[PDB]
Amino acid sequence: PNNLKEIEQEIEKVKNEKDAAVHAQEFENAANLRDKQTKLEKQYEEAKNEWKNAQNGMSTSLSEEDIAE
Amino acid sequence: PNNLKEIEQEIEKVKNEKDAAVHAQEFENAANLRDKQTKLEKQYEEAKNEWKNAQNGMSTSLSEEDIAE
Repeated sequence: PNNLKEIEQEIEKVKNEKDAAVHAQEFENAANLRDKQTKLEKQYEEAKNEWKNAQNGMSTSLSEEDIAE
Repeated sequence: PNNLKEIEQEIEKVKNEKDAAVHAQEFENAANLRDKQTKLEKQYEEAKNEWKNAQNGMSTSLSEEDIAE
């Protein structure tokens, strides 16, 4: 429910920018992009873990409204 | 005459080190390698430009010793 797509897009754009800057002979700006990508990946992993942990707390039982729908 | 090779051999090591560092996810050390490569290329170009002037200035007279040899 719109939790991980936004983080995935931020990783994708940073990866594309780093790939574009590699061929441009821009080594000074690549370290910041690499650090930002690593931080984004760590945050994405933490968000995925905390999202999948919260689902096990409750049970997705079936009520009479779902069958009627 | 130990003037062109001594500088040409210094380019391959720097290029290989930069290529290895790029694939090693180490973008912090690449700036120094790029700067050193640029400085070495400038020095090599200046040496190559100044080396041919002496050869062009002199005349390659064909002596009779070469025919005998």
